[PDB]
Amino acid sequence: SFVGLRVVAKWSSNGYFYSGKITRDVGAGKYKLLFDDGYECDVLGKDILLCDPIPLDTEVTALSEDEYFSAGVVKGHRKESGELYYSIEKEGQRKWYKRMAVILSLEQGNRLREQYGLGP
Ligand SMILES: CCN1CCN(C(=O)c2ccc(Cn3nc(C)cc3C)cc2)CC1
Repeated sequence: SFVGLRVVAKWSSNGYFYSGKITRDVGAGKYKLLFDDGYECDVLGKDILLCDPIPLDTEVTALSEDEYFSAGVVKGHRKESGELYYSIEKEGQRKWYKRMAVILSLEQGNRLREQYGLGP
């Protein structure tokens, strides 16, 4: 019933949460995730945020094309040809970022667990 849903889920290697989809309930409190960057991983429910999109006014981390990142705040959403863009405000200035360029630090993801988390 969670299969096919979009999530933002913790990748254990760096502790950031990345965009992906639940592809399977694999039991033992874990789901098979397909991350948008092509990584298939089994992830604990407690590490999966069922938010699609990440809400307005959330503090997030956004990547540029050259892999530079910094914190910002979600100030908008836009759908184009089935794809989602986020308007992220950094130092008072906004740019549009594709879904998979918006990630959460461990602290930023932790903040959404109570409302959007799976498992416990
Ligand atoms: C979801 C799976 N996918 C898998 C591919 N990814 C990476 O190989 C990856 C690993 C480390 C970094 C560097 N970084 N960036 C931040 C921020 C924090 C840290 C330590 C960057 C990228 C990204 C994640």
